[PDB]
Amino acid sequence: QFPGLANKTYFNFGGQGILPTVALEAITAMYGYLQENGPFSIAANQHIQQLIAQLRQALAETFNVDPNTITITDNVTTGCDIVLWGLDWHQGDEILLTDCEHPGIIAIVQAIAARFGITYRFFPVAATLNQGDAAAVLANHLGPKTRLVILSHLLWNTGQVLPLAEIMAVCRRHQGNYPVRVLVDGAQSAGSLPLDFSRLEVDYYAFTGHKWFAGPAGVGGLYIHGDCLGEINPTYVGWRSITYGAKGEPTGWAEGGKRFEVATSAYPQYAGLLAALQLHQRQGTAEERYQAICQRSEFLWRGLNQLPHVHCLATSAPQAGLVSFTVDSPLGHRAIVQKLEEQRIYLRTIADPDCIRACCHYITDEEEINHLLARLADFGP
Amino acid sequence: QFPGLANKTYFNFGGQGILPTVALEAITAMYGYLQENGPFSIAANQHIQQLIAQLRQALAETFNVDPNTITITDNVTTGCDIVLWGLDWHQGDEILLTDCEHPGIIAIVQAIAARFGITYRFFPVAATLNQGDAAAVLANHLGPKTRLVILSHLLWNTGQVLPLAEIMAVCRRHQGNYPVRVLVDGAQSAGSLPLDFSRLEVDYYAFTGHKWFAGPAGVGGLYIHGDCLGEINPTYVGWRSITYGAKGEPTGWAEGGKRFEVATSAYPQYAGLLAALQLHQRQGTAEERYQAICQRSEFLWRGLNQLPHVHCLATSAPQAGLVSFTVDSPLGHRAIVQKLEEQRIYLRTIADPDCIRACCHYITDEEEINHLLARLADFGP
Ligand SMILES: *Cc1c(COP(=O)(O)O)cnc(C)c1O
Ligand SMILES: *Cc1c(COP(=O)(O)O)cnc(C)c1O
Ligand SMILES: [K+]
Ligand SMILES: [K+]
Repeated sequence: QFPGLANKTYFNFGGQGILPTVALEAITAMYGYLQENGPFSIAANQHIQQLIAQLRQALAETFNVDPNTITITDNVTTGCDIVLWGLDWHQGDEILLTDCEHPGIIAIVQAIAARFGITYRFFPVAATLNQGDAAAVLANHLGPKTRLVILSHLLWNTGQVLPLAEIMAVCRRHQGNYPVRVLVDGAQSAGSLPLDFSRLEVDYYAFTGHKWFAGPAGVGGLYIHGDCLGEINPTYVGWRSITYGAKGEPTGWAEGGKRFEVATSAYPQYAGLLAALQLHQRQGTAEERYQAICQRSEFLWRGLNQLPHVHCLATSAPQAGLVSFTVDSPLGHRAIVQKLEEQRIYLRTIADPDCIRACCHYITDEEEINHLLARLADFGP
Repeated sequence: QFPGLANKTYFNFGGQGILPTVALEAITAMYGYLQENGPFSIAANQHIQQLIAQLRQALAETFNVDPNTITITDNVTTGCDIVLWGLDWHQGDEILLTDCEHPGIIAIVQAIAARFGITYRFFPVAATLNQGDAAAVLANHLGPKTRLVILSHLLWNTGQVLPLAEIMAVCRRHQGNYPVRVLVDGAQSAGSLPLDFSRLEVDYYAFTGHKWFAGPAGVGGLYIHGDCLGEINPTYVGWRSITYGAKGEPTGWAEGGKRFEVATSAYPQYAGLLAALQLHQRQGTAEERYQAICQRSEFLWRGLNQLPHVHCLATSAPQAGLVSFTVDSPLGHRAIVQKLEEQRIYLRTIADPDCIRACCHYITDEEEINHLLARLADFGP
């Protein structure tokens, strides 16, 4: 089902997932349906709306929530933009971010700091990979003017799974000027960690379909708890954001998460993500998949611990699919990732901390891991 | 080149254009390249950057401007959102829009009005299709606090091509608290009218690739004149919006239009738009295609004038590919458009004014028009 795995040794699922055949087929089929019936017509427009509804519903079931809490976007970042720009920011309001957030999210925060006179600071979580408590660290920085905390559930650089429940509790418990809310960047967590927003209390959770869920680049989504929807004012809007009157005039916002959806999107892509989501559900529960992922990452991590010139950032087994490490070599990590790609082995260079990252998915096998280990063994001081 | 045309009588290019074979081949080829070489890898990441540059350059050439003035988006609306959310609004600032604008664009204006305390007022252009002067109407509405004027170069409802150069002169001649700027919604104009932004002076021009350009749904763009770039602050941003520091940290805004590009997008669809753009240039110059479009629209317009129960809104030949008309019948335009679709004849119901719209492209032929005419003859009072 994942053709792309053959003839390469892929560990970059956290960059982009390998697109399954069923997903490509659905994308191709959707273009065919539009050619045959439209592309712009009563039949085609209806089919597109039915497809959007099917995808919204599939995402809702994925996280065990009502479809009205799901917004379809193009990527992780957009979800973050929706939440951040939607909040009614007042000068001096404060935003706390872990020191392991994505450059693009930081950039939104900076744009918002400059726009509403808000402030932001980082709390050190990187250092808690092997010790400490990121929740305790957060508390330590929580203030009276803190309004929003931004954190990645699974860190893209170190592979740490942040203690989300305790960080939420720490946040509820807090008594300040604002009820502290938490925007979660789920780029790495969604599709790898089992996520249930019924059993797990979340405020905002942005994710994408193109990484661990293995859908095509260009389709992602955003979860907003019903109790937080009101606080989020639509910002980028368009014809998909509203309801219409008798003369075709705007008459209010569309139902639930639809108000944050803009206008024409690559619909066939939606069918691709739908197919990819349905495939993963065909392969055991989220929990069984997560355990499969950890068994692969621990096997790789254990393998790396045995190589004399490789040093894993994690001193205990990885809590998810991300395994970061450094290599003792004059070459530098970029040259090593490049040479590895020369041999059709795909890993990623991490900018901070300066290291290399490997992603193991439930479709990764030991043979691919042993291959990586054999070629990594070639580097040294 | 446009397989979708056979076996239907399509007049809905203004809704979505028929996708040419070369575009579907480029889309498919891009998924294949990602499968073979990535999808996330040095080779794949470079191939995508090269693709984005090629598309940005082809758009730049289409409008005869420098690539730095072009932002790639997913649709017309996003271009309007970028400009509107980026201007430094102050309470009391006023926006004028024609009474023929898209409901989605009015929705952004109301959100801005609500967020920055600006005000908006409509000016009547719909009634200027056959008489009067849209620029003069705008002159009679310009005020002391007028900062921006929003208008569609080609009206999606009546098919009128507004006198843009004259409107620009009017705005530039006006003396008030602000240099009056103009945001053009080019959803119908781009890809049908020949547009040269070095000959035609323009401030902000939003467009999409999925209508007259015949690209796939999900890719569009925005033009911003070099002297206005400084006035548009980035709003929705992400990793594609910035320049980077030695440690992977954000250090500024990316060059030119890139500052308004966010994050992961439907890259194979970009190759699709690129191939469609190239196909049109191979058919003839923008001017030749425009003349062919008008030849078709006038032939259609003429035929409709001969039918006793059909009444074209335009009393002189259409200035572009859009031909709107009403039908004297107890059925109602929506029911008529549905009956036509049942016969695989594709038109669009217009909410205001209450009419039907047909779109003729350079690929439309006489047999299709005559067949449409044949079927409309059946409706009567
Ligand atoms: C991939 C990634 C993003 C960016 O994702 P897009 O889908 O391109 O927005 C954001 N954050 C983290 C932590 C990532 O790993
Ligand atoms: C079609 C259309 C739009 C909407 O285009 P999207 O690409 O879906 O944003 C906006 N304005 C006019 C005048 C249109 O005809
Ligand atoms: K080791
Ligand atoms: K007539």
